[PDB]
Amino acid sequence: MKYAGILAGGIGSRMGNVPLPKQFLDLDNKPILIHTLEKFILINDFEKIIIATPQQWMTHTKDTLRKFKISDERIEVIQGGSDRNDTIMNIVKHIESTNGINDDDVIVTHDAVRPFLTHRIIKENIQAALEYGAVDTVIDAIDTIVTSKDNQTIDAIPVRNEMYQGQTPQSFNINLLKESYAQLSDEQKSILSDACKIIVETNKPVRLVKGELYNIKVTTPYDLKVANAIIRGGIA
Amino acid sequence: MKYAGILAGPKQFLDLDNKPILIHTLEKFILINDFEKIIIATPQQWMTHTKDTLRKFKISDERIEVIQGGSDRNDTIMNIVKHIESTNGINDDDVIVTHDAVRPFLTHRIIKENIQAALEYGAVDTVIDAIDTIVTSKDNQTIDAIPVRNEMYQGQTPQSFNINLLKESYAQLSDEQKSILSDACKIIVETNKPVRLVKGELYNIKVTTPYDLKVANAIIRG
Repeated sequence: MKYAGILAGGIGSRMGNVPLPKQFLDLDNKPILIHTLEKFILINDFEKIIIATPQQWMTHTKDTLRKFKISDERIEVIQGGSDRNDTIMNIVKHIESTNGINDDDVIVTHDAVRPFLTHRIIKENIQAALEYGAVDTVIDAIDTIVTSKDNQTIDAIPVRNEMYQGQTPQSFNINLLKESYAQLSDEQKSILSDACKIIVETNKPVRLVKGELYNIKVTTPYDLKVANAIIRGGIA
Repeated sequence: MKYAGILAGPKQFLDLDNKPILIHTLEKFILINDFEKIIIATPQQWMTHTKDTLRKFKISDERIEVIQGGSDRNDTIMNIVKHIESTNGINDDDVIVTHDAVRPFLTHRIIKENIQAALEYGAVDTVIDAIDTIVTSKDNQTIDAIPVRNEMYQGQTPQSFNINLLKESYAQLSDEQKSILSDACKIIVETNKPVRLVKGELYNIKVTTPYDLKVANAIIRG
């Protein structure tokens, strides 16, 4: 079975890591969250489409689904966790207690504020997770990537042809994901912020699915201006 | 002395709000009084058209000179350096601010910080915090590594240097090494000299595709 996990944990402020509900901001007179959800509703293959969000935003999430006539019976809103990977595992636990996990189940996890993913990206994620167990959506780095350990001087400039910008979806065989997460210590779980890095750290392969330049994360006013441009131009 | 090197090696001529991208970029450098010269390097076949479009937009600033570019980007930079050397000679304190012609949205702050950083530290790269997690792959099929995200930055331009430092670092490199490097700040790092970071902007994009031009029109109107 194929599950969707929409991660609506908000975008944390620089000072204090306060999560802000950027997914509720308006994009062409409709919240970003709704644009993203509409993309997943068009995929008939999902058994459930689960939005995980902080307790304090659950009521408003349901209200927004109602206001925009989102009635699909597959949609469910659950409480998120202490961090993004913990929230993914809250989704996994909900699946296990609700349907029970099948050996071939896969989950497609995706940022609520990435509304411009495409049918191709989702189908390719599903197929790669079914075949290989773990998938990351990426685009080739176009800018040069530089590293620094002090925010003052360059440490290294890696070979650009090997560098990629990570996007989402990130998709997994569910049992594989559970086993990988179970191998990590609490410390490892505290520092790790990316879901595919769980898999890499437990020494299992992660496939690449190519995303799109316009599969942007809408988190700043600049990003909202670009997102409005993307919509008006029919780009995505 | 402070020099500008505008890298136009014909995307720089696409129209943006009734003005070529190159002119948008150039106007930002013209507004900096402290440049001794603003040198645009372009391919031989594009030099006359470049001069003509400058004339069309009333750009007469005597500090602007259009010269022939090189066989790769860093070769073109060294062509600009050689032109300065053959014209004024190089002073020990001279710095050069090199910048993509197709990056019209750099700011006064970015240029001034590049100049001051070059004067103080000798070499500087304009960067922003990585917008996405960076992932590496050696086979274009599977992940090889996921580096520590807080250490990752997206490189932009300007890139700015003490001129003698750049010349001396480049002279130490091999023919294979010079051909393979495509970045100028990597010249300096590979020759074990420090490179300082100056913060860029999310909107300091390189305008090279129709998507980038749609984004650029949004940037301008807003």
